[PDB]
Amino acid sequence: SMRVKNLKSRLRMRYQEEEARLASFRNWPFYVQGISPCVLSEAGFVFTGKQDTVQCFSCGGCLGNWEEGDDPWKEHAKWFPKCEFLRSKKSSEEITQYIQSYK
Ligand SMILES: [Zn+2]
Repeated sequence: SMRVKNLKSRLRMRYQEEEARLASFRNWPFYVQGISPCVLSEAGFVFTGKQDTVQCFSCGGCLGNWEEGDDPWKEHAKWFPKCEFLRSKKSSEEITQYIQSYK
């Protein structure tokens, strides 16, 4: 995917939840049906309605020209490393931990 700058659209707290983000993809175009809206939205992205351009609900990063085989989370991390949503996902503070012992 490619970073989009100077995109002349804005997202009309609305997109904090997965369901709202997924719903944005009602008009996701035919030529990108292979990059799942379900993965895109999980990865924080909202469809802007312009081309195949999606925008992160948290960092405002925009990506378009999605290509076969692109991983939305990896594209997110590569392009927008200071995103607070990604950093929250990298946090191990709130997560259930399984501990191995061979003692
Ligand atoms: Zn982001």
